[PDB]
Amino acid sequence: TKTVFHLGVTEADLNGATLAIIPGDPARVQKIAELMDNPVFLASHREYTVYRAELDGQSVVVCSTGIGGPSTSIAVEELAQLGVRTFLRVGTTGAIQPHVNVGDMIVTTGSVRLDGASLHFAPMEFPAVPDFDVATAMKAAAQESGATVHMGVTASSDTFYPGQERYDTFTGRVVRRFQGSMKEWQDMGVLNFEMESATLLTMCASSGLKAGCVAGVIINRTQKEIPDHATLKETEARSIKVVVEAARKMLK
Amino acid sequence: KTVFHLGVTEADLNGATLAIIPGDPARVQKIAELMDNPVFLASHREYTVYRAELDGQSVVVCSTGIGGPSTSIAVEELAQLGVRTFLRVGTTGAIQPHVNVGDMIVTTGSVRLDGASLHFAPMEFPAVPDFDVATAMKAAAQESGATVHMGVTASSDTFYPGQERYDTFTGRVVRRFQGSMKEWQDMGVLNFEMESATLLTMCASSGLKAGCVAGVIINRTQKEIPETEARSIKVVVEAARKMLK
Amino acid sequence: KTVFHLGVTEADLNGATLAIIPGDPARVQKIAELMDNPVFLASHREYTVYRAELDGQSVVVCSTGIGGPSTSIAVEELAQLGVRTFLRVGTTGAIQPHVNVGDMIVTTGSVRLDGASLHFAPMEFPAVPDFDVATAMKAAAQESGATVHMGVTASSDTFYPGQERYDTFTGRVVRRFQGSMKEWQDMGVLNFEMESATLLTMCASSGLKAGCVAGVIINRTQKEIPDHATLKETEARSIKVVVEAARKMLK
Amino acid sequence: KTVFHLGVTEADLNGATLAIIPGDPARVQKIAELMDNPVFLASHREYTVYRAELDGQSVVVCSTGIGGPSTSIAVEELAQLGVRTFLRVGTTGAIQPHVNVGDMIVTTGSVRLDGASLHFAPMEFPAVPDFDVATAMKAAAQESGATVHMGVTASSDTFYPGQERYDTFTGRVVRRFQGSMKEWQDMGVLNFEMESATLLTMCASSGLKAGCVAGVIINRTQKEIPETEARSIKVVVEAARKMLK
Amino acid sequence: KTVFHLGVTEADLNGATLAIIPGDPARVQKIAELMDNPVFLASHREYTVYRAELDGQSVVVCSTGIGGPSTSIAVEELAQLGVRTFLRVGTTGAIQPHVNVGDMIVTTGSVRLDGASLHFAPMEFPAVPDFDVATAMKAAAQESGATVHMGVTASSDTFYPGQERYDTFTGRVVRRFQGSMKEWQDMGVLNFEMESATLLTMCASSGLKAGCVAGVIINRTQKEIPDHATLKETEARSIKVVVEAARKMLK
Amino acid sequence: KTVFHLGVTEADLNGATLAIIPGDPARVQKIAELMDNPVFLASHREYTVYRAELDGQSVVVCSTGIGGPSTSIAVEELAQLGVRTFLRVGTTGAIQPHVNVGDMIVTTGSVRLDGASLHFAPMEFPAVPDFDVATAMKAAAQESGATVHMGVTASSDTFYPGQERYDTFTGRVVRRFQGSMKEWQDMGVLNFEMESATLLTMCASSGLKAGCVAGVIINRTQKEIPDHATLKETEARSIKVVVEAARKMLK
Ligand SMILES: Cc1cn([C@H]2C[C@H](O)[C@@H](CO)O2)c(=O)[nH]c1=O
Ligand SMILES: Cc1cn([C@H]2C[C@H](O)[C@@H](CO)O2)c(=O)[nH]c1=O
Ligand SMILES: Cc1cn([C@H]2C[C@H](O)[C@@H](CO)O2)c(=O)[nH]c1=O
Ligand SMILES: Cc1cn([C@H]2C[C@H](O)[C@@H](CO)O2)c(=O)[nH]c1=O
Ligand SMILES: Cc1cn([C@H]2C[C@H](O)[C@@H](CO)O2)c(=O)[nH]c1=O
Ligand SMILES: Cc1cn([C@H]2C[C@H](O)[C@@H](CO)O2)c(=O)[nH]c1=O
Ligand SMILES: [Cl-]
Ligand SMILES: [Cl-]
Ligand SMILES: [Cl-]
Ligand SMILES: [Cl-]
Ligand SMILES: [Cl-]
Ligand SMILES: [Cl-]
Ligand SMILES: [Cl-]
Ligand SMILES: [Cl-]
Ligand SMILES: [Mg+2]
Ligand SMILES: [Mg+2]
Ligand SMILES: [Mg+2]
Ligand SMILES: [Mg+2]
Ligand SMILES: [Mg+2]
Ligand SMILES: [Mg+2]
Ligand SMILES: [Mg+2]
Ligand code: NA
Ligand code: NA
Ligand code: NA
Repeated sequence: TKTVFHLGVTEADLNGATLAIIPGDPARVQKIAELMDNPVFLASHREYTVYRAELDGQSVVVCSTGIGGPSTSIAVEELAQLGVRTFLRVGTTGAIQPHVNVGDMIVTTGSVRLDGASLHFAPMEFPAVPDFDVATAMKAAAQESGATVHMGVTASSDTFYPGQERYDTFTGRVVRRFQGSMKEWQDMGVLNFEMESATLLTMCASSGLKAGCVAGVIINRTQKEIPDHATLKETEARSIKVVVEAARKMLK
Repeated sequence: KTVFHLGVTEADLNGATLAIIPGDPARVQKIAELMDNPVFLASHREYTVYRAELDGQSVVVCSTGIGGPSTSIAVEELAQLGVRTFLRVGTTGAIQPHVNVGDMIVTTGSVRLDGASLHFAPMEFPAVPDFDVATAMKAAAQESGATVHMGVTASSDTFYPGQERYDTFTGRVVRRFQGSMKEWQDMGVLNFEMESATLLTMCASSGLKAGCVAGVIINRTQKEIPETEARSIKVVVEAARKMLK
Repeated sequence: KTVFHLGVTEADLNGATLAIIPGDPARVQKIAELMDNPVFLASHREYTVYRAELDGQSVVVCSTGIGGPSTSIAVEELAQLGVRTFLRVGTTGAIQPHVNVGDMIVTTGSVRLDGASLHFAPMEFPAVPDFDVATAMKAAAQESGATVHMGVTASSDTFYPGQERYDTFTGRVVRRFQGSMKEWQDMGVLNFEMESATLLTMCASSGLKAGCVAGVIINRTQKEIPDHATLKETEARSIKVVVEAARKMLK
Repeated sequence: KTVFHLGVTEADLNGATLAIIPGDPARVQKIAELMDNPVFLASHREYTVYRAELDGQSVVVCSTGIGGPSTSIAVEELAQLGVRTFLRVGTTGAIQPHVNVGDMIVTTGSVRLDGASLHFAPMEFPAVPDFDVATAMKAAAQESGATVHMGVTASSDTFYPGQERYDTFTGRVVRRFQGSMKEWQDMGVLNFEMESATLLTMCASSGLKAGCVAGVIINRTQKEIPETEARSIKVVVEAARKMLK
Repeated sequence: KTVFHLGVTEADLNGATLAIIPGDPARVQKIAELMDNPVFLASHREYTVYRAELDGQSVVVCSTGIGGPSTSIAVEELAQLGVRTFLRVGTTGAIQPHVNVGDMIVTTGSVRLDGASLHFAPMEFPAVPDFDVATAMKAAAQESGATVHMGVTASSDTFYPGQERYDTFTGRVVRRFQGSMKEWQDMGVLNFEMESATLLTMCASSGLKAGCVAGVIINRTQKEIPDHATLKETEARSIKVVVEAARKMLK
Repeated sequence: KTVFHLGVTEADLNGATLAIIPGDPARVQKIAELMDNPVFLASHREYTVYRAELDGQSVVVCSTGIGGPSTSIAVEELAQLGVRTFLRVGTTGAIQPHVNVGDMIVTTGSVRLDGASLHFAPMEFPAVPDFDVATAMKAAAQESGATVHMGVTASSDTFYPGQERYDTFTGRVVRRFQGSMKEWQDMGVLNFEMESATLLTMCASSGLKAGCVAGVIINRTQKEIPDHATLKETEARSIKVVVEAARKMLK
C-alpha cells in the first residue's frame, strides 16, 4: 500500500508488473512504453520517470535509472519492493574494440565492477553476471532486429571520465589505477564501457532478481570517425525495439 | 565549446565560476529564483541547469542526480566550462540521536562509501571540503539561525544497504555493511548521504573548491524512511554569497 | 613445439582446438572413450591427456588436477598448442536446498575465491563463461534429461575453510570465511568447486572460450557422503553432457 | 590510575582537557614555558609531559615521538586522563612549489599513508581535523604574521620511501610509492609528515578534537634532506588559547 | 578414520606424524624408497601416498599436485590422520643471479602470491616455516654438499603470469605482475615456486610444523631449458636431503 | 654526512656494521655497558645512540622509539652509515597460556598489523628475520637458560585497539580488530609488540639482516601479576641475550 520513497509509485500502480525495462534517460521511458500497449505515465521524480504498459496482455514497468549505479540501485530496489523481479537494462555505450561498430549491439555477459554500489550487495569476488534467460532473450531479440550482436564483458565505471580513461578533461589527469586501463580492458577482450551494469547485475544476481543489459553502440573509442546521424537515430530506435522484444521473450 | 551531458556552453554560464549543485532537478529553479534574473539554460537527463546573478555575479545552479557517478559528470563538465567552486546542498539522514530533523550539517570530511571517489584519488586520500567553502557554509548556516553540526558524513553509493536499511526487498545487508550504522554512530559520524565522498574527493584532488551542506530530514535512530529543504537552499545561496570574490 | 608440463606437442593434438578438461586424471579416459578413436597421449603429474574424435574433429581431453594453479598451467599449455575452447566438467557440492544431488549446474559466473584468477585479471573482472559454451552446456545438459541450474558458482582455493567446512583438523575457519556459506546461499550461489574462477577469468581475459558444467555429487545442506550408485549415474551423465556440449561447439 | 606509558595520573593534569602534542620531547618544555606555571610531570621513552596554565586553564604538553604508533599511545592515555582536545604542532616538508620554508600549514585532511589510523577506522573514513581546532590554528597562524596554507597533508608511516626519498641506503622505493610525490602534488597535497593521519583519524572517530599545524622546513621540489620552530610553537599555544573558553 | 581425497586411513599411516610432501606424484616412490619398508598406500588424483620407516618411525610421503589448493587438501587430510610435520621438497626456478642451477634453497618465508593462504590467515600473517624444520633442512642440505641459500621464496598461484613469464599464449602479464620479477629480485627474493605460501601459512596458523626445501632447476636470469644430467643430480640430491631433514626432525 | 635524525656520522660508529636496537632510549646505555668501552654518541628525540666494543668489534646501540615509523628511520639512517645487521630486543606481552613471564620469544615471522612495512614491500611479502640472526638469537636465548619460544609475533601499530585492548577511553575496537586476539591465539601467535613487522619487512627486502628477541613480562591470558624480581631478571636477561646474540653474529 506504501508509496516508495523515490519512485513515488505504489504496488497497485504497477498493475501486477513483474518485469521492468530500465533505461538510463528519463526521456526514453515514454519512448519505450509506447512500443507496448496502453502506456500510462505513473510518476516522475528526480531522474525517475515511471510508466506502465502492457505487453502481450501483461503489465510491464518502464523506469529510468539516471546515470550510475547509485541511482540505478534505488530504482531497482523500490521496484522490487513493489513486486518487480526481472529488470532489463537498455542504454548507450562506447565500444572499445575495433571489431564492434557504431550501431552494433552488445549484450553483457559479465561486467567489470569499476563501480562502488555493486560492493553494497556483494563483495568484489562475486561476478557481475546477468540472468542467463535474460541474456539469452536479449541476444535473440537483438539478432532478430537485424543488428550485429556481441556477447561479452562490459566495463562498468562509476565515472564517465577518468574511469573510462578519458584525458580530455579539466585536469587532464587520470589516477594511477586507471592509467593504461583502456588498453588493459581492450587486451582482455572487454567490449564496451557504460556506467550501470556492474551495480545492476551484481545487485540482482545476489538478490534473487533477474537482470540483463543490452546496449546500442553509439561511439567506438578506437575509431576516429564521427558516427553518422542516421545510424545513431536508427540505433536509438533499434535498442528499444530490441529490449521490448527481449521483455516479450521473458514474459513468455 | 560544448560538453557531453549538461547541454550548456561556457557562454551560457556568463562567466560563472561558482555552481550550486543540488541533487534533485526540481530544486534547481527553486535555488535559482532565490537569486537575481534566473535563466533556464538546459534540462537533459538528471541535469537541469540555470544561471542567476548573485550580487552582480553569475552563478550556475545544476542538478547532479543521485550518486557520485552522475555528480562526477556534472562537476567535470561544469569545470570544463570554467566553474571552480561547487556548493552541494541536499537532504540527509542523521545517525546521531542529538542531530534533529531540521538541523543542518556541514561536512568536514566524508566516509568514502562510494566508488567514484576512487576514480580520482586512492582511498587513503581524504574526502574533505575546501576550507573556505566549509567556513562559508558554516557561517551561512549559523547566520540563518539554524542548528548546525560540523562533522563527518558517511557517503554511500546506495540508499538502502550502504545506509544499513533493512526494510527492503531482500531485508538483508552484505557483510561489509552489517552493523555499519552503529559503527559510524560510534565513530561520531553525523549523517548519511550519497554524493559528498565523490564530490569532495574529486574536487580536493582536482584543484576545485567544494563543500556540502545538508538539511536533516530523518533521524535514523528513529526510523528508516522519511521547512528543511527551503531553509537549506537559502543557506547554500548565502554560502555562495560568502564565496563570491 | 613443446610445453613445460603437459608432455604433449601440437602434432599430438591432431589439430584439436577444443579441450574437455575434467579435474580427475581418471576421468580423462572415460571422457575420451565417449568419442571416436580415443588415444592416450601422455600422463605426467595431474595431467593425463587423451585425444579423440568427435564428428570427425580432434578433441583433446586433459585433466587439470584440483585448483586454479594446476588448471591454469593446463589451459595455458593447451592454448600454446592451439586449443581455443575449454569445456570444464567437474564434481561439485551444491549449497542451495532446491538444487538436488544428481542435478546439473552450468556456471554463469564464478565467485572468485581463488588466487590464480587475479594473475590474469584484477578482482573486478567477471569470472564468466563464454556465452556460446554456456549455451551449449545448458542445451546438452537439458537435452540429456537432467535437471539443470544456471547460476553462480563459488570457486574456492580450498576445499575446507573456503567452503566453510568445520569438520577439520583445527575446526577453525578464518574470519573471511566464517558465515560465508550462508552468505553465498542468501546471494543465490548454487555450488562450490575449486577451478572455475581461475578457468573462467583466465579464458575470458585471454581470448579463449570456456564454460563449466558440473554434476551435483553432494548437497551441503544434506550429507557429505554420497551414495555410490547415485554418484556414478551423475558422473556418467555429466561426461555424456560435456561431450555433447563439445559436439555443439564444433564448427 | 597511572597510564601505562606516560607515567602521569589524572590528578597530575590538574583538570586539563587540552593537550599540545609536539613530536620531539625537547620541544615540550619549550611549549610549556610559553604558558604560565609550567611544571614537569614525567619523562619516559619519547614521552615528556608538562602541565602549564593558559588563561587560568590547565593545559598539558606531551611529546608523541615520531609516527602514528607512538602518537596513538600518547593520545589514548591522555584521553584516559580527561584530555579531549589535541593540538599537534610539528615540522613538515612541503611538496608544492608555492609553499615556502617558514610557511605554516594547517591540515584540513590527511592522506592516510599510515597504519595506525586503520586501527581506529577503516580507510574510507576521513582523516580530518575538528573544524574548531583547524579554524583556531588558521587564525593563530595568520595572527603570527605567518603565511598559512590550508589543505591536504600526506601522512606517512615512513620518512624515507613513503615520502618518496631516494637518497637512501637502497635508493629505491616500493611500487606503491614510486611516483607518489608527483601524484600527491598533482592532487594538490601540500606537505608530508608522519602523524596527522593517525592523530586525526583516531580523534575524529573517538570523540576527541584534534588538529595539526606544521612549519615548513624544506620544500621537496628543491631537495630531499632538511624562526620556523619558534613561531610554530607560539602559533600552537595561541591556537590552544582560542580553543579554551 | 577416512578422508575425502587421499584414500588412506589413519591405520594406513602406522602412527606417522611426519609427511614428506613433494609436488610430483612420481616423486613419491622415489622418496619412499630412500627409507625402510616403503609401501604404496593409494593413488587418487594428484595424490600418491606411500608409507615408509625412518629410524624405526613411520613416515608418510604424499604428493600435493601443483598449487596451494591441492596442497591444502593433502595437508589437511594428512593432519586429520595425525600428521603434524610437513616437509616440502620441490623444484624451483631461482631469480637471483648469485643462486646457481643446482643450488638448494630453504625457504625462510614466502611471498604470498597465492589465494589459498588467505583461506587460513589474512595476508598480514607471515608465510613462515617452523624453525626446527627450516633448521633441519638447512643442515641436511649443507651436509649433502650442496650450496644452500636461506631466504624468501615467491610463491605463485600461476606458473606463467605470476612468475612474469611472457613467452605465453597471450604474451601478456596483468598489471600486478608486470615488473614483478625485478621487484622481487631487488627485494632479495630467491626463487619462485607454487605451494610454499599456502603450505607455510596453513601450517603456521594451524599448529602444524612445515618447511620447504628446493633444488634449483633453472635460473630465470639464464635459461628456461634445464640440462638433463644437472637436473637429475639436483633432483636426486633434493630427495636425499629432505629425507635427512626428516631424520633430523624425528630424532 | 651527519644523518638527519640520529645525529651521528659514519666515523662515529667506528666501523660498526651491527646495531642492537631497543625501543626505549634509556635502555641504550644499559645495553652498551654490557660491552666494552661504551661511548655515548648522541641523543635526539627517541634516538639515543651509543657505541661499544664486543670482542674488539664496534657495535652500535640505538633506540628506535615505539612503532615502525620511528624504527624505520633509525634502521635507515644506521644503514646509510654502514650498519647491516640489526638486533631488536625488547619486552612483549604474550598471548599464549604456555608462554610464561620470563620466557623469551624469538620471532620467526611477524603478522604485519603495521603500516610502515608496506612502505618497503607489499603485504604479501613475509615479515621474516634473517635466518642467521634468528639462529643466533635462539642460541643466545637458550644458552641463557631461559625457556625460548620460536614463533609468530603480531606486530601492531597500536598498543590499544590493534592488540584488542578494551580498557580504553572509548572502550571501542574497530571491526578489523574485534575478536582478533582470539584469532591470533588460535593461529598460534605468541605475542604482540609494535615494531617487528616494520623492522623485519624493511630489512628482509633491503638486504639487511634483522631479527627480534623479546623477554615476556606480561601474559594477556594470565590474571596474576608478575613480581618485581622476575620482571627485573627478565629485563636484564633480555639484553644479556641480545648482546650474546650480537657476539654470535660477529665475523
Ligand atoms: C558513449 C558512452 C556512453 N556511456 C554511457 C554513460 C551515460 O550513461 C550514457 C551517455 O554518455 O552512456 C559511457 O559510459 N561511456 C561512453 O563512452
Ligand atoms: C533522507 C536521506 C537522503 N539521502 C540523500 C541521497 C540522495 O541524494 C537524496 C535522496 O535520497 O538524499 C540519503 O542518502 N539518505 C537519507 O536517509
Ligand atoms: C563435493 C565437492 C567437490 N568439490 C570439488 C573440488 C575438487 O575439484 C573435486 C574433489 O573434491 O570436486 C568441491 O570443491 N566441493 C565439494 O563440496
Ligand atoms: C622535514 C620533514 C619532517 N617530517 C616530520 C616527521 C617527524 O614527525 C618529524 C621528523 O622528521 O617531522 C616529515 O615527515 N617529513 C619531512 O620532510
Ligand atoms: C622451474 C620452476 C618450477 N616451478 C614449480 C612449479 C611446479 O610445481 C613445478 C614444475 O614446474 O615446479 C615453478 O613454480 N617455477 C619454476 O620456474
Ligand atoms: C606489554 C606489552 C608491550 N608492548 C610493547 C609496546 C612498546 O613498544 C613496549 C611497551 O609497552 O612494549 C606491546 O606491544 N604489547 C604489550 O602487551
Ligand atoms: Cl538510456
Ligand atoms: Cl536536492
Ligand atoms: Cl525522524
Ligand atoms: Cl572431474
Ligand atoms: Cl616537534
Ligand atoms: Cl628547501
Ligand atoms: Cl616435486
Ligand atoms: Cl626496549
Ligand atoms: Mg602514473
Ligand atoms: Mg554477517
Ligand atoms: Mg527439494
Ligand atoms: Mg531435494
Ligand atoms: Mg655467479
Ligand atoms: Mg652462477
Ligand atoms: Mg563489530
Ligand atoms: Na543519477
Ligand atoms: Na616513536
Ligand atoms: Na593440482
